[PDB]
Amino acid sequence: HHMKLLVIGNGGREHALAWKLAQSPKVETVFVAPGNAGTAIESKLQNIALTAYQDLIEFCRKENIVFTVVGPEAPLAAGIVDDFRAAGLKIFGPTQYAAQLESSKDFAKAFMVKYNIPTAQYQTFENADAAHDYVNQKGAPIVIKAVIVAMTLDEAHAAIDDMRVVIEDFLQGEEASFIVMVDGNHVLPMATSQDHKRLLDGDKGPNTGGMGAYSPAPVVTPAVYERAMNEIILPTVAGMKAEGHEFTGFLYAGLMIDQSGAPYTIEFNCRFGDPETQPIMSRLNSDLADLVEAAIDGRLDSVKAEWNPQTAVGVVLAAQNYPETPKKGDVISGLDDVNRIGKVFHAGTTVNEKGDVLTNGGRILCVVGLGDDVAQAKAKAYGALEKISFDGMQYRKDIADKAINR
Ligand code: NA
Repeated sequence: HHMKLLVIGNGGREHALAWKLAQSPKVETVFVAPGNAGTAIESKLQNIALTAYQDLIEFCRKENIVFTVVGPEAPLAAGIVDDFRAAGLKIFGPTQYAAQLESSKDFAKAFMVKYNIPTAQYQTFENADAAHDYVNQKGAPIVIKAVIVAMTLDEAHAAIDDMRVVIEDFLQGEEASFIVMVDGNHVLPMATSQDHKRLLDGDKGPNTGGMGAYSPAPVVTPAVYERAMNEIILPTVAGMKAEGHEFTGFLYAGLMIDQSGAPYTIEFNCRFGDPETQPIMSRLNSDLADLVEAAIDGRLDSVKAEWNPQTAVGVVLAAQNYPETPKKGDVISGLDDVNRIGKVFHAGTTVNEKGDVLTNGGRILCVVGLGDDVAQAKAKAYGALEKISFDGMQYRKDIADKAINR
């Protein structure tokens, strides 16, 4: 009762995590370091401007913080979890070593090859000699990156000559994000979701961190769920344990599901947790604070997650020129009248002295609507987004259409 918690980061995923933690009747305050304009506005959320880990450790001691949750990759790769734990504090997130699973594609591919985790065949190349030899051995389609998706050997050999080259198998099918909580040994899967990482309607334009996601993702049938757990998630958790560096925290698995229902791992990476986390948290009925505490305690097998059966659709509003260097500093209008239509999660927003909310990053907002089916959830999300405006804003109008047409 009256617990105080700490969330590290400033993105839309962190807004959603802090907001959901604050729903617990047992939580009084969730501090967010540094937070954004959305977390400043939320009830029970308090932004704190601390960044140094020893400062955050003393803050936890000063305020009697029960536990800390870490969102983004950078503090994880810097060892925030190691530091907190050496200071005796409770924290949900991977150690610096275990975070390599999400922060180094070399470490992850090598790990996955070792533990026989399905993923794209992958090899890096010195000079064109063995590179052309490899492409001739593997055949097309195949991906050449230094990013050409080569449909023929001619395209692959051409891409090699033009361009250290990275040659990766092309994964066919449909993308899904498979997010799980891990306590080092046990797993508690979050609801499935599907992101839209291309910038523009019709999956055109450049790649992005994700322009909108919905949950559940029907491409992940019970059969696909079982395969993903059996072939990817459970062996990865067991493998990190067997390597002597258990993974703790949210594991963000990007999957490509082929036409046979076979899941292949794209990578484990933050880009499969935002904006995926937002609609997922909008569906979680359970007390997230209790789930996180059980995970920190190594007892995730003692708790369960229960979900609103309604679908949640989240639509990202982004700034002009994203995913390139974004236009910054534009006043955002209309945040006050969304009311019961939906929920607005902030990512790149800040407030100025006069109190206006300003764009302050690439992705600005994620607007989440709930519905009894995916069609209704999509209508709710766009209905809630309708009166938000800022100059140069961009968003896709086709979020979740792959689940509606079908
Ligand atoms: Na994403």
